[PDB]
Amino acid sequence: VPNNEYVQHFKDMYAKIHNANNGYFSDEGIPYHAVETLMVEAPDYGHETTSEAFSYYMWLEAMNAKLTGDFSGFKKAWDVTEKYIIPGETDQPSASMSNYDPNKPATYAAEHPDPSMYPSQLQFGAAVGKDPLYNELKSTYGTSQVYGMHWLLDVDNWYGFGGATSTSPVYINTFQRGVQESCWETVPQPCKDEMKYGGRNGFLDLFTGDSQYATQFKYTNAPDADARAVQATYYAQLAAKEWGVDISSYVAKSTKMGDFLRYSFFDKYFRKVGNSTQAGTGYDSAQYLLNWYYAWGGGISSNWSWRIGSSHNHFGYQNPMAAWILSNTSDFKPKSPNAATDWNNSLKRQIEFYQWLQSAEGGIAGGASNSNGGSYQAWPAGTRTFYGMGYTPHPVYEDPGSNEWFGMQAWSMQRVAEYYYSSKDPAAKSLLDKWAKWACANVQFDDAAKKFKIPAKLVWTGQPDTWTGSYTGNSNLHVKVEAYGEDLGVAGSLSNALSYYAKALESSTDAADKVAYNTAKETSRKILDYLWASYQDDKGIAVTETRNDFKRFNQSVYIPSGWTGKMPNGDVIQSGATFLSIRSKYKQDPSWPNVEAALANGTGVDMTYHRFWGQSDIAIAFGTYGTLFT
Ligand SMILES: OC[C@H]1O[C@@H](O[C@H]2[C@H](O)[C@@H](O)[C@@H](O)O[C@@H]2CO)[C@H](O)[C@@H](O)[C@@H]1O
Ligand SMILES: OC[C@H]1O[C@@H](O[C@H]2[C@H](O)[C@@H](O)[C@H](O)O[C@@H]2CO)[C@H](O)[C@@H](O)[C@@H]1O
Ligand SMILES: OC[C@H]1O[C@@H](O[C@H]2[C@H](O)[C@@H](O)[C@H](O)O[C@@H]2CO)[C@H](O)[C@@H](O)[C@@H]1O
Ligand SMILES: [Ca+2]
Ligand SMILES: [Ca+2]
Repeated sequence: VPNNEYVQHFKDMYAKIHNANNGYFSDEGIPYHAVETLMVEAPDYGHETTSEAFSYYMWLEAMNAKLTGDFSGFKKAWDVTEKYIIPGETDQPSASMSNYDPNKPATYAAEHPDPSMYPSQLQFGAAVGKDPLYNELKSTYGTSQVYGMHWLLDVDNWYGFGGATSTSPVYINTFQRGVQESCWETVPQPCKDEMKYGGRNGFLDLFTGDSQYATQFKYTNAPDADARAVQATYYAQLAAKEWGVDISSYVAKSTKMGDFLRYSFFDKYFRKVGNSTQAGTGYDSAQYLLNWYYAWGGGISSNWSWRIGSSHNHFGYQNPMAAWILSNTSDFKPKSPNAATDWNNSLKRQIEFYQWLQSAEGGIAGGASNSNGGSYQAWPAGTRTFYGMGYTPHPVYEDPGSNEWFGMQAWSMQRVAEYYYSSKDPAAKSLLDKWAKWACANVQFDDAAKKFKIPAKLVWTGQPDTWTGSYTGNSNLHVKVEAYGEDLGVAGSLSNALSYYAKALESSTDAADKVAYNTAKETSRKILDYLWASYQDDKGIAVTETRNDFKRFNQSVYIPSGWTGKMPNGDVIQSGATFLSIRSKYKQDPSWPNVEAALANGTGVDMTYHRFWGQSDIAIAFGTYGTLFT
């Protein structure tokens, strides 16, 4: 096993993350989104957590097993995942799941350009296609229940949906009201709406319009997280083979999760791809990318259920490494007969998607949708397309734009790089060559200070050429870096990507590849060296960030006229609500006085955060460099 300073940096970070003093984990052994509680950005409280965090926990532990031969931590990560974030029997009652109708997967409702247009009316007469996965999955696993992670967990019952005296985890959701509903504009709701909290119909009639409402459950996948779980488990299995350890039952968990993850291939209402006013008859509604979500729900008081995909796709979610694992390794072939073939088709489609979205400069553009406006509107003449899906610079969300964050670049291209290293697929080479040149040109080193900045915010203009099968250079698609910053988690991910890219180039004898190898490897190493030299603190590796967006604690929340309800703690929900007015426990937070002062004299809020995923990306980047370059 490698024994160098980068391996040691991993072990030191690993020890920090697991030290009880540092507060990364709950009583249940669940990693929080961040150590710090006052935190709003996708989760809206720091001690919520995400399926993303669980997948990073798996990945962190896989790297530890690789370096130490100890797999106990990895097994633990999967055990807590299955117990707490994959809905169980009381969460998705089998009698409802078994009453699914794959010929009528769900009832159509439009998405809308503003939260004020919700609830959206259920349209029982509108077309919905056939679900071609259900019967195969049911036959394979002997149940109709779904084995996938729900995306958001209230780890210590901060919202109180679990009752006034519990700190056990509660499945919750936030985002419901379309493209303009930012994290500041949601109304948090329990995934199991038993109408005990909220209004007359619980929270249900904020979101969907119907003539009556019954108690029900709803879960929503984050496909990028479930794919990362597969990626992590493959790394653990490589380690298991090296160390002579059997983790086959954990491999089986990941492959089952990857089997259900095929729902992320499908249009929201199983509409034909590129002919989206029409109901699909099966795989003609397969987009074959990792979409923004699949979701499923059903009755509590009576037995019924539904499933949806998503028509929207973001490059930042894709994971060719996961797709390759599930389609081209024997260990991770899923049990459903068609799963490996489906994943092989997704692998090819994903790599095409990255190429299609690659800007003139090299950054990857947003994505594509099968549902213009989220209501299957006609595409404007001249719309640029990918297998019939229209280009979208900012998939799903525009407050802020979902492709403004540079982190998607690092996260997603890390997977392409690891995939290229593993498969040496020539279709990934020019894509990575071009992306890496752009990324490295935008890392700003201060060598005297041993510090750096990387892009924070990206601005997009133009559009790609319609995909005809090969990259065009996309001369009219552009990215500009609008701001630079010190997001250390993203920097860790970027190092990881550059490490795999360089290692993949190591066998090249081409002179230009050798130059690129040196540049990528040195850039990766310097990021790691400067992280270690200059950014360590007691809990991990971190730096202050200014959150000007925290002015939105007083953000108005849309509530329909005449609608009234209450949060579990009694906060009144009615027109005139704000982010803070329905989350009054924020004023009990130890960081609140600082926030309230800041709002008082019009400043951004300075915070130093230890995000679990960020600390994990940094640790894993150390371990990656230390293992690839011995
Ligand atoms: O939604 C994507 C991820 O966002 C992460 O938060 C980002 C945020 O989007 C940026 O605007 C900026 O503030 O940096 C944050 C930290 O990198 C969030 O932590 C992740 O959980 C999301 O997947
Ligand atoms: O209410 C019964 C009716 O619900 C439909 O499911 C809705 C669900 O009510 C709503 O809360 C959720 O957000 O969307 C789904 C979309 O289907 C279901 O499709 C019907 O079969 C069911 O009878
Ligand atoms: O708005 C579409 C869809 O969003 C779902 O939440 C997403 C969230 O937008 C994303 O930031 C996070 O990483 O993943 C979750 C789960 O996919 C929301 O749960 C859906 O109800 C909503 O329709
Ligand atoms: Ca708890
Ligand atoms: Ca908004």
